[PDB]
Amino acid sequence: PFKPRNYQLELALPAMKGKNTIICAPTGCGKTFVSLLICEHHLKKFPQGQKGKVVFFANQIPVYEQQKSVFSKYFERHGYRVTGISGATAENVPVEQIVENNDIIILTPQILVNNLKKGTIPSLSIFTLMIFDECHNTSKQHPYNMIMFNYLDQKLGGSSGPLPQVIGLTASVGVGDAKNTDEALDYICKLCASLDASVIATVKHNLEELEQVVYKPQKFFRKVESRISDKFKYIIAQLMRDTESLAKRICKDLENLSQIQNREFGTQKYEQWIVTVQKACMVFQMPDKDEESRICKALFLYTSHLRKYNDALIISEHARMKDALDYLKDFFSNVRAAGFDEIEQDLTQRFEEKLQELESVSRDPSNENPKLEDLCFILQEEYHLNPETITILFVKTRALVDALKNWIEGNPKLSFLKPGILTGRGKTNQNTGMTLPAQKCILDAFKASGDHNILIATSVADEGIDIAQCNLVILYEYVGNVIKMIQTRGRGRARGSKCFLLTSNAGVIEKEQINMYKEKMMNDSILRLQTWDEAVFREKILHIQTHEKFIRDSQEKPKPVPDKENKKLLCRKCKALACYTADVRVIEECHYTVLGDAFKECFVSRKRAKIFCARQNCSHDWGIHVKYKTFEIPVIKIESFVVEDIATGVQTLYSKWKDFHFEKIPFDPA
RNA sequence: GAUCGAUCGAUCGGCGCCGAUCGAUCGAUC
Ligand SMILES: Nc1ncnc2c1ncn2[C@@H]1O[C@H](COP(=O)(O)OP(=O)(O)O)[C@@H](O)[C@H]1O
Ligand SMILES: [Mg+2]
Ligand SMILES: [Zn+2]
Repeated sequence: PFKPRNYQLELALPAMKGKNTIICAPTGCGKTFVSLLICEHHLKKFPQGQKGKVVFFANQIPVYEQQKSVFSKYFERHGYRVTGISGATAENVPVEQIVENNDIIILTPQILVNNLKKGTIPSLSIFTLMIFDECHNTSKQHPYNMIMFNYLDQKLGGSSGPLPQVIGLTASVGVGDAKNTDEALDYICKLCASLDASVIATVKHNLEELEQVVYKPQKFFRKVESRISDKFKYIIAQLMRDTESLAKRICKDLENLSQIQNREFGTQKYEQWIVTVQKACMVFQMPDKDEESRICKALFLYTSHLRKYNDALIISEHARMKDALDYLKDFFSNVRAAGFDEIEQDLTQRFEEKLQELESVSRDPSNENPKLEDLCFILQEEYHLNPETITILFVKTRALVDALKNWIEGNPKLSFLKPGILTGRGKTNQNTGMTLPAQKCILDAFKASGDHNILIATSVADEGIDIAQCNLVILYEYVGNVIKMIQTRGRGRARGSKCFLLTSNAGVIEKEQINMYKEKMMNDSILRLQTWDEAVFREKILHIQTHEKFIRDSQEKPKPVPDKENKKLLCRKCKALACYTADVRVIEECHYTVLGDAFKECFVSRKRAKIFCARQNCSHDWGIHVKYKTFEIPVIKIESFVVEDIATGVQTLYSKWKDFHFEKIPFDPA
C-alpha cells in the first residue's frame, strides 16, 4: 500500500504516546495517512478482552464519503468494522446498534450533537479516540465546539470513567480576530483548551522533506485602476436619481426612514439604505386602507427597482457592462409578465428609453473592465509559458461566476480555456445552486487529463474538497481571514505555482498584507508555545476551560414567552388581508400552513404550483403547494407577510417563523 | 437522482442588524 514518510511519522509521534495533540500541517501533506497510522496504533494497543472505538468527525458529505472510503480500503484488511452515519442515511438501524456494534465510525458533528441532545447516546465515554478533521472550525457555537462542550462538562465536575483522546487535523490554527502576538497566543491557548489539547506538534526536524511534497506558492498582488469613462454608470445613476425623486415625491419622508447620511450609487451602503427604507415603508398606519395599499405598493415597486439598479451597478464594476445589462433585462422581463401597473409601466418606459444607449455603450471594446483585461493578460501569459496549467480562480458571487464563465467562453483571445462552474448547494433568490453529484462529476473532470482548464469556484473549493494540484490561484477580489488565505493559497501546490490577487479597490491589498502578517505571527506564536512545559500549558488550558465553563453555564436561559392574542397577516407588496393567526396550522414544526376556506379564495396558483396574491396586479409570491401524505395544502413564507395586531396597530416584521412568537396550533386532519 | 419547507452553524463586507458565500441537520415529495 502506502509508505509512511518521515514527517508523517513525526506528526503522529506525540499522538501515539496517549496525549491530546493538534496536528498542524500544510494542505496536501497527507494528514489522512497520519490519522490512519494513529488509528492503527490506538486499536492495536488494547489488551485481550477489551476493544477500542474510534470516531472520525468530518465536516462535509463529500469529505465524509472520501474518509469512509479510505478507512474501509485501509482497515477492512485487519478485520475492523468501519461504518459511517450522516444525513444521507435512512431512519433505521439506530445509532446504539451501530456505535456499540462497530470500531471505526466516520460521523458528522451534528448527528452526534443531536444524539447527545435527545439523550440517545449516554455520554462520550463510549468512544476512545475522537479525530476532528480540520479542527480549526472549533468556534463560538460550531458543532465541534458543542461536542467539546459536552466532553468538558463530562470532564470538569461530574468526572465520569475513561474519556476519549481528542486529535485535530487542522491546516491553520487561524489566530484571526487578533491584533498582536499576545492576542494570537491567547487565541491559540483558548482553542487548545476548547479542544483539550496540550501539544501543537508540527514538522520541524524533517522540514526539507515536506518541501518536496507541498510547495508554498508565491503571492502576486495586482491593484488595477478603475475605469474613467463610465457612461453605463452615469445612465444607471440618472435612472436611480429619477426613481428616487419619484419615490420622494410620493412619500415626502424618505430622508427620515434610515440614518444613512452619505449614500453613493453602486455600493453596499446604498444597498443597506434601500433595504432599510423598503423595510420601513411596509410599516404604514393611516385611516385609509386603499390609499395605504396603493402608497405601500408604489413604494415597494420603487425600492425594488432601486435595489435592482444598485445590484446592476455592483455587478457592472466586477464584470462586463453586458452582464449587468442582461441582469437588468432579465429582471424587467420577469417583473413585466408578472403584473401590469401604472407605476410598473412608467418605470418600464423610463428604462426602455435609455435601453438603446445602454446597448450601444455596453458593446464597446474601449468600454472593457480593466480588471477583466488584466485577468485575460495574466491568463494569456500563464498559458503561453506553460500550456498544461489548471486555474482554480476564486470568485465571491454566483452571478459573478456565471459572468466570468460567459466572458471566458465568449472571448476570442481565451480560446485555450475550458471553464467549469463549482457553486454550493441550496437555492438562492436568483440562482438554484449545484447538487452533490453535479459538484462531484465537475470536480472529477477538472485535472491534467482534460475536459477542463479552469475551475470558476466560489468559496466552496477551499474548505475540505480534494482537487488536483493547480498552477494558478488567481483570486478575483476574494479575501477573508488568515484561515481562508492559507486554505485558498494551499490549493495550488504544484512545482512553480503562483497565487494572483486582482483587485480594483485600495484596501484589499492592505487586508491581504495584514493576513500575511497574521500568518507569520501565528507561526511565531506556535513556535513560542511549542517551547512551554507540559505541566504549565496543562494548568493554563485547565484554567481557560474552567473560565469558559463558568461563563457558558451562567447565561444559557434565552426562554421567550408565547403570544396569545390574534394577529392578522397582511401582504408585503399590496398589504391585503390574507389570513389570521388562528387559521395558521403547523404540521411538524416545519410546515407552517393556513387552514380555512376564506384563504383558499385569496391566492392564485401559477417544481410545484407556487402561489401568488389574488389581487388585481400584485404577483407577490406567498408560498408553495406541498404534497402531504393525503392532502395538497399550501405552506406560506413569513418573508412575504406583515403581522398586525387586532387591538394595537403595530406592524412589526419577521425574517423567519422562529422569530414570530404565537400560539402555534398543531395541524390535524379531523 | 431531482425538489420543497424548516432549523442550526461558520465566514466576509457595510450601518445588534442588513447583503452575500458556504456547510450541515430535521422533515415530507416526485
Ligand atoms: N505515504 C504516502 N504515500 C503516498 N501518497 C501519500 C502518502 N501520504 C499521503 N499521500 C497522498 O496525499 C494525499 C493527501 O490527501 P488528503 O489527506 O485528503 O489532504 P490533506 O493532506 O491536505 O489533508 C492523499 O490523496 C494521498 O494519496
Ligand atoms: Mg483533509
Ligand atoms: Zn398581495
